[PDB]
Amino acid sequence: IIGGTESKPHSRPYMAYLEIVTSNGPSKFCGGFLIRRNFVLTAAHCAGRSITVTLGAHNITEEEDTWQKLEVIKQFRHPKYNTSTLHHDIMLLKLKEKASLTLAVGTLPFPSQKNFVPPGRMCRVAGWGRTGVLKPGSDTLQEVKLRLMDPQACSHFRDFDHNLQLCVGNPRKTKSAFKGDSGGPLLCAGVAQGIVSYGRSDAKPPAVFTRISHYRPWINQILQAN
Ligand SMILES: CN(C)C(=O)Cc1c(C(=O)O)n(Cc2cccc3ccccc23)c2ccc(F)cc12
Ligand SMILES: [Zn+2]
Repeated sequence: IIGGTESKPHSRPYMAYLEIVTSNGPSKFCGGFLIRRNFVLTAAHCAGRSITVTLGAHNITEEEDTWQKLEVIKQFRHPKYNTSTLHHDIMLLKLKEKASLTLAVGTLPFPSQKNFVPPGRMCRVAGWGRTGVLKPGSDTLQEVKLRLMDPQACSHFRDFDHNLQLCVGNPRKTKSAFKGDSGGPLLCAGVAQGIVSYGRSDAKPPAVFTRISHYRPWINQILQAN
């Protein structure tokens, strides 16, 4: 998160910290969010050979009683995810057991409504990602308020599509999701409407988020069958 604030500790109890293992490099990291006691939603580009989930964190360097370190038993990457275009950048993680409900750990289920969110409003995104181009990942959960932009603001991303994705962050400001924030939720009036997907290496906003409303049928299908 660039240009944001430290979150009040445990104030976003659905937030998930993901460690992603591959066979031929060290760990990579993403965010995510708990939508059922045994399901985390995140980005498809966060898939790996194996994933660990930590719920209940604020400072990810200091173990505390709120932590729940949970095993993932299966990854459900969107079947039409495209590594070239990055269309359909969405994935569900099924946890081996249901998480415990505590003050610091809780679900964020979707409301029944799945209305298309137009440009114009402010929304908030949280993550443990880098706080600038040359800066390491944050040890503490950070958050920032960002403007939903008209789709023409994201035209330079030649594979961006308005139907599939949100365009997030006023280009006149530095405020943005960035590397290490992948898979984290964008909340608009307390409702998850986006997932951090990608943007520019040089951090100039806007960035591209998966538009959750488009994927609600798929999410429902996976949850009901598993
Ligand atoms: C498992 N991970 C994490 C990786 O493989 C590295 C990775 C990241 C990242 O580091 O988070 N992001 C997000 C990202 C990248 C570049 C610039 C961005 C500017 C804004 C927002 C997000 C940005 C990816 C998007 C597509 C992809 F195929 C891979 C990645
Ligand atoms: Zn604590």
